[PDB]
Amino acid sequence: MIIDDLLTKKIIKPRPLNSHKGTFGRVLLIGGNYPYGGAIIMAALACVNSGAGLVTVATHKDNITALHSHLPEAMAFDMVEKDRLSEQITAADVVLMGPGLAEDDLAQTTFDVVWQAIEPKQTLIIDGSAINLLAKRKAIWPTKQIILTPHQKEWERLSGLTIPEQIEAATQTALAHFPKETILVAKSHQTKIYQGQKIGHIQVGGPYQATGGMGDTLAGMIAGFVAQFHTDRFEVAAAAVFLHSYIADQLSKEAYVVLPTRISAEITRVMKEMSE
Amino acid sequence: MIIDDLLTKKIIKPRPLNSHKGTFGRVLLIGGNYPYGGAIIMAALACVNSGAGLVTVATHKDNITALHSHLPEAMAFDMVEKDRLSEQITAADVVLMGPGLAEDDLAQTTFDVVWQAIEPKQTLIIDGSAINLLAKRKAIWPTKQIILTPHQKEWERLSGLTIPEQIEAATQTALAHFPKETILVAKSHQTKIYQGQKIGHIQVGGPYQATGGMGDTLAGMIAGFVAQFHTDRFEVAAAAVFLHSYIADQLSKEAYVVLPTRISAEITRVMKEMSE
Amino acid sequence: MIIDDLLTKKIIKPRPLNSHKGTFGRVLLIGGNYPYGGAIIMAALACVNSGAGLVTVATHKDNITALHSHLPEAMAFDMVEKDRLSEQITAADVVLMGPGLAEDDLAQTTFDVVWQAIEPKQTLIIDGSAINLLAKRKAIWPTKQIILTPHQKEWERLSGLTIPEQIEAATQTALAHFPKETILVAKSHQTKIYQGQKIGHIQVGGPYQATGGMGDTLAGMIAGFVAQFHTDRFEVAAAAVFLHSYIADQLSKEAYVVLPTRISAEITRVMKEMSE
Amino acid sequence: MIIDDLLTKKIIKPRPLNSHKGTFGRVLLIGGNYPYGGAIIMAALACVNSGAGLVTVATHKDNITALHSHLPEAMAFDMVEKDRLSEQITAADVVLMGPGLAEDDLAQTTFDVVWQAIEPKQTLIIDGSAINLLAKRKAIWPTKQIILTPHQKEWERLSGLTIPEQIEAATQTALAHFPKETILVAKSHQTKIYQGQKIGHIQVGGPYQATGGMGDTLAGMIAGFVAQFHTDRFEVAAAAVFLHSYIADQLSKEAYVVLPTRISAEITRVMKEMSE
Ligand SMILES: [K+]
Ligand SMILES: [K+]
Ligand SMILES: [K+]
Ligand SMILES: [K+]
Repeated sequence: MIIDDLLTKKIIKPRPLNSHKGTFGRVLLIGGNYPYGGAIIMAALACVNSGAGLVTVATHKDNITALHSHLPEAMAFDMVEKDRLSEQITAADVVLMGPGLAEDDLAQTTFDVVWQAIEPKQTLIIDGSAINLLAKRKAIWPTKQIILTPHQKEWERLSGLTIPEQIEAATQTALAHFPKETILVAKSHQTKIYQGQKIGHIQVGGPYQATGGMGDTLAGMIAGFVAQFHTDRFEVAAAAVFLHSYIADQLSKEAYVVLPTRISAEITRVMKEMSE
Repeated sequence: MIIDDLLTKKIIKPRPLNSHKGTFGRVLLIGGNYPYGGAIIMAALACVNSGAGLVTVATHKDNITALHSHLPEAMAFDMVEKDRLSEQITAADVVLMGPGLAEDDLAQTTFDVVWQAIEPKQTLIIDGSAINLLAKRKAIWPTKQIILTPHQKEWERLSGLTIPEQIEAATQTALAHFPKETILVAKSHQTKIYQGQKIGHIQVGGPYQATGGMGDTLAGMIAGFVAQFHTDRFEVAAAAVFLHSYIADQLSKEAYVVLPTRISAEITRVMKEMSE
Repeated sequence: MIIDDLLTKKIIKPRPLNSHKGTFGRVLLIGGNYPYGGAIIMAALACVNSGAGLVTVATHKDNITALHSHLPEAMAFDMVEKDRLSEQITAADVVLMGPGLAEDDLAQTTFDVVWQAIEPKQTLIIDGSAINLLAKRKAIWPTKQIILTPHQKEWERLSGLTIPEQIEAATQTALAHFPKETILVAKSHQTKIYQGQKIGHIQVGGPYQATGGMGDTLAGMIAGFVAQFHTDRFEVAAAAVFLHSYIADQLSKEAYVVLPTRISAEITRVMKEMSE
Repeated sequence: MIIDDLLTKKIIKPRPLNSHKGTFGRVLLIGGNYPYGGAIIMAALACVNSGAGLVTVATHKDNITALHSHLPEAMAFDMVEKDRLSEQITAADVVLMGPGLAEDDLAQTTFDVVWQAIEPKQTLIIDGSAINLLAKRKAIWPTKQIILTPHQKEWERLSGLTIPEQIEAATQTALAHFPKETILVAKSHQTKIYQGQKIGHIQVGGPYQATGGMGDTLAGMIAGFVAQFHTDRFEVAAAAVFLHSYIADQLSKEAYVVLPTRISAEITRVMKEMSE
């Protein structure tokens, strides 16, 4: 099936007048480990602009200033602070780990803190280098509400499929190995969304998106969507994926390359349009 | 009674041609203690944009750079610098303490410095976590010109009323326990302004405001209003509260969520309109 | 005499096609000493936007990041670096010392470095707290091309005149004590420009300018003007002073307060208009 | 021959729909050594905005925050980190070394790391102070795809020609001393592009460009062009040079000075127009 605007218009519902906060969810982002700070800033920017009720960032000490230059709306702390990181996991509804996390000792220590602190009611998004980190180890998943957002090569690491042999049928079968509800966002030329026996295709998107930080922005948007829209999780993530490229398509008419932060700036205006 | 634009148009008076500075007041903001830096940046942004003559921020050493990235208009120093903090209290007309202050040892040391340095002619706004700090201790108030801006839960801590039993009559009676002139801004779904036997209701506002940092922006605006408008303090704070949501209402027509910093950017253009 | 647009249109000449750089001058700014960093950032912003060929800032180590967040166009270094500060003085055509300099030991050490390194062909602008620093000491001036930009109170310190007795005749007579070519910019409600027996009045300006950082922006603009326009120095500084308030007047139609950084952003568009 | 829009329209081709990333190249920038941080930020800004697929910056530790304030899209690390700098050279298609590099011990250590790590398939741009660094030493070039972007004075250092005797014929003959494919961009009043027996002249450009950071922006643009357009390297660099001044010409109609960062902001909109 094809993910289009009508699906996205189905998900992006006008906000209930009464319910204020909580309803719109709390996300914790974990990443931007040296030297990949910008990645967590771009996911943060996307997440806030998508309408997450509260956004909290666990990042490198020396990257907090730059984050706040862009986004004072998001609390940020040193990810090495083990007890605060723990407290913040329990306060979060959605945990996005991976953008700019890297693979050093601090990343593995952190991965393992998060992995032991995740609760069953929480949504866990595993992005970028955290896919490699998930691959090195294994048996019980701390939640069933798992979203994977790997690159062509990172998904290879997790599933054992080379880029030529990452055909729909092969990716689909490698998924039946993770919990049934697991959503996979196969970031690619044409990104596809997998869950169980469902495959979603986006027709929107173009070469103006082939620029550094595009995936981080996508990760942030998916996190913001799942935080506030509690209906079918596959369609919610699918909508996030559609809108990301749909905005890029709009910005392309007047831009040779569409920059990740330029897409983030446009998010609410377009979500507003999508809500009618 | 209902706080509307006509009241706000009554407060926001065209500026006297002669009187330059001083008239528009000096505010000291104290907060943005690690890791809640963004909060003091958002209150600062609101305070300057509301037209405070001079804005000074006592904040965490490592948060000054980020503040100045947004706002070189505001002097900022390390709140641990006891003698400078003291000097700055005596130079201020309005002291806004609390947004991002936190509750650690540095926050309590600071609370107590401010509390002993406040003078009777000064307006004191106690926000966020400083409400909890005020709650732990008590007998003489250093000023009668007190404004409280607590969340549903923080006001519980101060008054002993649960969120179900924070009914108008109960909040009103719990106020008769603080000095007669004390203004309470009950930040809520529908924020209400209390002083003595007066209750102000705003009809403006919506769910697009249910995003992190919204209260900090409100605290900054109230501080900027009270700094420059010296008529009835209840109506001045009420106007600040109205305009905050009124701007959010305007920005909502083209935004699914209205971000705290987006509201700040619009303040003077709208105050200009309000002044006619 | 009155400083108006016709004078400003006389100074702001269309740029010669051939002459590229050098012609437009090199300014060194010295200030933004802790905790007054924003001041040097606002003077820097004004100076670059006014069209200075090259702008260099000697500032506090911990303030360079914030400066570059606003203005990567300007080189910045630690003012404690004595040998680099010296080298940079000799490379500069115009030295603006004072905005946010403060009065501590580092400020006095620096004042005295600059004072001994100034050359006769250089223009020296002494601003803010550097007026107090000039007041404490005295006999030979390192240049005759001196511009003073003090506040009502700072000029008192230098001349011995109280704010009531800073009447035109008294200020004029206190100037005949500094070298003949010295220009005084008496920043006030209505700023006036003094040199010898000349007094310039600006009619433009309003109460929307009574906000923190307004003087720093003026200091930066004067520095940028004198760097590139080598005709009569009194009229050049006068034009800078006029345009500062003229821009504020334009921005006031849609702004209750006009912020110093908002004026800086508009400078070249308006200078372009002034050049015809 | 004259470099105009028709040449630039020939180079800036609409992006292939399929090919996503890699095609658009990876650039490593090395510079922004203390205190010339802004220079690498301005080259970075230009490089990303020109459409480089991935941009990585090797810069001073204390300059990474400021870079990310402007550009979270670009990874940045401490250039003193020898093993990471090495790894990043091998991952890059284009290496731009020099803007703000300075000439101290750290710059020479770095120059020599890069010089030994460059591979034959890589394009190497030597800018600003790195021209002086290239001049001090000499015999085998690590690549034939060399672009030199020196100032009037830096090219003197390399070739032994004074500014009066840097006549077309003299510059042309001094080039026959570097590998045959070497491109020289003679940044000047009227910048000219040299390769072999070819000389390109731009007619666009004006005095509004005579402002600090203009060359850094040019260096960044050339880097972004060569990263994505793999046809004739002389024409590709020529186009980059044309567009830089062409944009400045457009911005000049409403700007007395055209600032380097203002040009960068406009790049994709204009490249989009150039692609038709
Ligand atoms: K809808
Ligand atoms: K009015
Ligand atoms: K003119
Ligand atoms: K074309």
